Amino acid sequence: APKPIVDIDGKPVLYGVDYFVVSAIWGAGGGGLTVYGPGNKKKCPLSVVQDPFDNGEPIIFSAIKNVKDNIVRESVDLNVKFNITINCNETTAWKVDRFPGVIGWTVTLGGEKGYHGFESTHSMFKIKKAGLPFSYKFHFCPSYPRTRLIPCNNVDIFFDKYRIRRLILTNDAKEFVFIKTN
Ligand SMILES: *[C@@H]1O[C@H](CO)[C@@H](O)[C@H](O)[C@H]1NC(C)=O
Repeated sequence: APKPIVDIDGKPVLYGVDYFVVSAIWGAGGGGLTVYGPGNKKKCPLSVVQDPFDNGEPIIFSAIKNVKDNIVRESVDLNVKFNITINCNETTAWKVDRFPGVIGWTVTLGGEKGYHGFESTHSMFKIKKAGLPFSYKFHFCPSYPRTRLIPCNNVDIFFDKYRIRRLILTNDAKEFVFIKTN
């Protein structure tokens, strides 16, 4: 069985609980994760973005397959959602889709929970161990049947026209740690 994902406190990461996913670097490399709009006067939709400093918002993973002990493990497809209140017309769940004013594939909101058919597989991400102490990365390669349209790849950050930090799929990858919210 894939080694378990661990929070900064060395305790296992679980489904159903709030975490902050924060840059694994201290005193640098940005803060944790939030959402944000086009930067165009346009308010919506929201894309997942890294806060330059603060821990950002609480995040909840949820299993694609029932997990007995409820522990998040390496390289397993899972859903991510922010636990928060948003003003847009979409769910808080993460997915990969195109985003306005951003070239490529952006991690945005409006994702699906569970697997049913292809579309749902855009909301499946895997976490995998990374280089730095306590670090993990988000990798996208759903293990469920999907179309060829979205390339398997790592998530990193991108500074777009407005100097905002988007999440996108790209060769390189960002290294985060998980911190229990409470
Ligand atoms: C999500 O946030 C609410 C408060 O808005 C809180 O009551 C709850 O504990 C959090 N987590 C889950 C899993 O609902």
